[PDB]
Amino acid sequence: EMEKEFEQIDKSGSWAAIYQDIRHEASDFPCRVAKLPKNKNRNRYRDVSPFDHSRIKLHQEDNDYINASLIKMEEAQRSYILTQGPLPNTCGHFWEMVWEQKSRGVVMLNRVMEKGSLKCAQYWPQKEEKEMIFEDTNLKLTLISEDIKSYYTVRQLELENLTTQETREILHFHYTTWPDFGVPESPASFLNFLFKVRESGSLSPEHGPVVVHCSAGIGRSGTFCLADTCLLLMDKRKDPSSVDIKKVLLEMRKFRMGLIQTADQLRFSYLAVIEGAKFIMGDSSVQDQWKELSHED
Ligand SMILES: O=C(CCc1cccc(NS(=O)(=O)O)c1)NCc1cccc(NS(=O)(=O)O)c1
Ligand SMILES: [Cl-]
Ligand SMILES: [Cl-]
Ligand SMILES: [Cl-]
Ligand SMILES: [Cl-]
Ligand SMILES: [Mg+2]
Repeated sequence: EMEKEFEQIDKSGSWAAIYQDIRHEASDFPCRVAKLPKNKNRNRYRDVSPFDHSRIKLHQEDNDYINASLIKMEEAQRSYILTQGPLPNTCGHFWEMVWEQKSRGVVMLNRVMEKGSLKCAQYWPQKEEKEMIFEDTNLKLTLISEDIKSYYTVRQLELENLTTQETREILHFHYTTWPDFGVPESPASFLNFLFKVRESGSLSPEHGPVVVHCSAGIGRSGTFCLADTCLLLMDKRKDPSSVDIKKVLLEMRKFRMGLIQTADQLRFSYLAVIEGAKFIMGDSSVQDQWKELSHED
């Protein structure tokens, strides 16, 4: 049971060894397509590839490759698309994938610049009046509005398929203060944000899978999806004790490599799940408290 386990791990100081066990148990499947010569410039990181079996295929034509994985959580009945931050030559692909997969929401857990380097292209317009056209994929993207909070921004985007002129609203949930290889500032600030995504309807099974990305699409993104799926599983069962967190992370790792990149990101996942369980089990008021504690204003 997760809170008993948390305490024994903390008491014994053994997060490093627990996280290592995950690494040695994790699935290893091939990534032959990601490693083809023609795709080298579609990958941000040499050592971070989608498995072939779970990769998202673009419905082009010339080259169907994007560095993106469908994490299909069968028992939880929720799917997510995890991807790297788009590169200067893959921003059209990224929006093509959102359109073809019918996603309603994009969760971004990194900043464009982190520690002096460019970890993600500027793939969305910053000003209403300066829309983006992806000529390769025939898509147009316009900023509709934004709601800037102290550590995250929500944007309403309109994505238009220029071939059909159909338009869709995409909500962009941008967490701007989660350091790379780090953890959010508190369970509260993390959960206040996750529940904003949830409240938007972006995670509805009536939409395609939510797109989640950081820079590589594995550390911060795996921590976010792990916490959400564990909360979903105890919610479906109304039974916090039924959730095995490390088993859940190993199931997710069948779909994309490297999910959760440090032992402290694992520890933080336990914290966010233990805390979020209070809301799932019917203490509605904790949501207001997370909002206060997060200092979003
Ligand atoms: O090469 C890296 C860093 C990848 C990377 C590079 C840059 C940023 C981020 N962070 S993210 O944006 O939070 O994902 C992550 N890590 C080693 C690595 C890669 C792919 C898989 C594993 N497997 S693991 O079992 O050791 O976790 C380990
Ligand atoms: Cl940014
Ligand atoms: Cl910087
Ligand atoms: Cl970039
Ligand atoms: Cl950072
Ligand atoms: Mg203006």
